[PDB]
Amino acid sequence: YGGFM
Repeated sequence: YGGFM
């Protein structure tokens, strides 16, 4: 997902 990237 793009929450930690």
